[PDB]
Amino acid sequence: MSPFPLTSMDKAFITVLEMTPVLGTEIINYRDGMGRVLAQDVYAKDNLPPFPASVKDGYAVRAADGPGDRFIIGESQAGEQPTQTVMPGQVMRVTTGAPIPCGADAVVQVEDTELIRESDDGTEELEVRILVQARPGQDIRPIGHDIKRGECVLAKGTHMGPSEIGLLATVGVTEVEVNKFPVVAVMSTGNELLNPEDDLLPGKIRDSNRSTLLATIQEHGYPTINLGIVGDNPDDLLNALNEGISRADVIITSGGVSMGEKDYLKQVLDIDLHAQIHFGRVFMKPGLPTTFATLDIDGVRKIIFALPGNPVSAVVTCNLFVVPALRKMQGILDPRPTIIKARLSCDVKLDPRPEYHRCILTWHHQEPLPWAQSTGNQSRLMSMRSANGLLMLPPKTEQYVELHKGEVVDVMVIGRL
Amino acid sequence: MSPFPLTSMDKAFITVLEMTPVLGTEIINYRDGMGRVLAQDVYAKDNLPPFPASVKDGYAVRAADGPGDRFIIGESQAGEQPTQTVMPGQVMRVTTGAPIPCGADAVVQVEDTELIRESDDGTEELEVRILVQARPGQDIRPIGHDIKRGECVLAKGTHMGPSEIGLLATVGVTEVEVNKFPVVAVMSTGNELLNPEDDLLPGKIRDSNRSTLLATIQEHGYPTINLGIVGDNPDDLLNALNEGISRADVIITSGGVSMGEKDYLKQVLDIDLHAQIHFGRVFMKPGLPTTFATLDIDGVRKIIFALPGNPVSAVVTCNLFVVPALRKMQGILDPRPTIIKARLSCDVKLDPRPEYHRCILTWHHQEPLPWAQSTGNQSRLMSMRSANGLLMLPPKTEQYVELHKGEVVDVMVIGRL
Repeated sequence: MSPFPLTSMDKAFITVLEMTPVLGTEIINYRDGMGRVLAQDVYAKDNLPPFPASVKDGYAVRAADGPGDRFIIGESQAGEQPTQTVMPGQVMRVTTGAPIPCGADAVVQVEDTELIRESDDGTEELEVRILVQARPGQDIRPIGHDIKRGECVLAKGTHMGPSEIGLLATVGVTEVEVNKFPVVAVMSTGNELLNPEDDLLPGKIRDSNRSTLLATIQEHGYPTINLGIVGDNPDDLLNALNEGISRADVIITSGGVSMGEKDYLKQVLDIDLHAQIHFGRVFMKPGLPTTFATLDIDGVRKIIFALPGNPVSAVVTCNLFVVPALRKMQGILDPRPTIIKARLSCDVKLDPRPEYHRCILTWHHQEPLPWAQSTGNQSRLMSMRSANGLLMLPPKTEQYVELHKGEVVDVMVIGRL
Repeated sequence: MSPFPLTSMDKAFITVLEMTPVLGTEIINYRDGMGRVLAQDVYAKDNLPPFPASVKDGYAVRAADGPGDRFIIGESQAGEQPTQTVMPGQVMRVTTGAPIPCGADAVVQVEDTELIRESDDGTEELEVRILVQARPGQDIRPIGHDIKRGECVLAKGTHMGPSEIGLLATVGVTEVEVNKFPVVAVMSTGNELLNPEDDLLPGKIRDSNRSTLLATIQEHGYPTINLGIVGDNPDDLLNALNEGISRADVIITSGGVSMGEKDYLKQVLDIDLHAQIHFGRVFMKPGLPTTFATLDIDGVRKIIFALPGNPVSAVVTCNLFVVPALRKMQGILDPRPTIIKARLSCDVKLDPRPEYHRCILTWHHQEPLPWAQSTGNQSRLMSMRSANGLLMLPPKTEQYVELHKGEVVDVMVIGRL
């Protein structure tokens, strides 16, 4: 209760995912579907193609006519239903995607033909030599070849990207049920903090955590609310938390959670807000004082992350705990982060705690594993790259105390790549 | 000119990057910086910390006093400049981040002390035993330890993520010069096309390419304009292109670029728009009829991608050619896509052309390389995942005609992971 027990990193992570709710559903326009999870199955109400369609530029023929010289009776062009029937000894010009006319049963691509006659002005083809024996149905997509009416084309639980949006467009299902996205409120606490826009005053520094955290959350596509800087005292913290609860599904605070003139926050969460603190310390480096609470009001579960004030600790813990919770809330069935294998670019000393650090992942020519280079430790160009990984290093053992350059380690992906 | 020469995939890609311009600059608020590239160096105008700051909860001491019993004359708390001077035999309580008072030269963490006396109500500490010999300056961050006034903290060319936004906040540089993002207009052409919202009519299908392409571009954070469906005829195409040129930096069309009742588009680009077509066919699968043009109007270079109408071809070529061009336009110095190594989940037949296909990348327990599974080829859960990779398979040779399950191949990353 104070000091809260040290919670293992594995227990803390499982606890967050177990206790975090899945948000309810809403209907959206399909164009707004990026990153959403479907909460319904989606069915085709038409065939694709809905008419027999040519695969090629060429001619719709009767296969039974075989090769030979044919009169061209017209053309079938994309977008128009032909009105003519192809009779023996005749063909119709077709383009890719055009409907196959009545009377024809195959398409012969233009490369397997030679033109015999055209109009005097050259605009219309009149007679063509078909050089091959068409196979029945060749170069035609029959009705429903790609999608059948009544086919389920997307399952509930699908996490949508551009191709899924395109598939919704294809089948004309322009309104879909999806899980809501979490609204995430972020505040900072500490009497030393000024806004980024402020000149410094004695004893003060600028608040960076709000900005870093909001940007991290925005990067993942979730709506955010900036609740500003809150004074480190019980009344102001309670008011800010109540605003967060009212306005958002998730409240993130940073600061006020180490031991000292600080645990107003853990105290306010418990005694004033009546929230359930599930852990208040985690055996990790950085991130020791990380706190996770839930609050149930009238059948709704709010989640509260009280992150360390240290700016590095705040951003590491946001990636380890907050992002997976948000993924679960927005309906992603397996909300775990992507963890990949990479080679260390430098030796690193291990701690009794599992340790985490921002890094850059780079592939080197034809080498199969990427290299991971911890940020902050210098070339010019590499010192400029934005972090796309979080090194996840194991606790030291009486055996292994140090990992060396080249050795394969776990890296959580936190940026593109 | 028609048929345009087959351009190699390598030549086509280099051509796009060589001919694509870098957009000009603008000043933005730092909160809007995600994914932007800085067009200025950024300097600190203050020190961090700007005062000597305690690293620990404990006491500010005189090291020369050594261990022993000390009167506590007050407390230094985060955010307030202390007014008292610590004299021999005295200490001041400090919290993490608090300023070190005059007269003290070290901090002793609370764990290396024992309290002797406190006020009758327990609220104020009065006397403490210092159990250790402090080293001079111990557990103090001196002025400028982390950032010095006048230090360049971010270089021009930096592609910003959340930590860079936080660093801007730290140093109070809330307005920054960055490259503009490209505005990308997308249209579809073809007489067979209906809008997603439409019921089918004879001879028609719904347009999916606009949706897929717009979503792909939006995923990368660039503003878009939907120019709708354009009839496959010279006048309407010219008008739509002119609108695109007026409204956007990049125009993407799909359809009207194969050979037949189609190359109104390549013809309109050349004769009516007076654009320079750099290639009109690419030796690739899919994507043969992919066309890239530039148009210089009054010192401004517009870029035009005329992508194939086939919906699969359109999305593959968007990822190979369009996204890297957009990355260059928004100022990214090395706009190449991230290509990783992965193991094939299935045998695949090679083509005389290099071939590309959407896939899913998955890591398997402790195996170092991810597995790549081509989409569309079926488990239930895997058939549901959204594509995060594009398989990049080599042309066949008289030697190698087939690649087998397990073999290591190139995959372009196109989704998170």
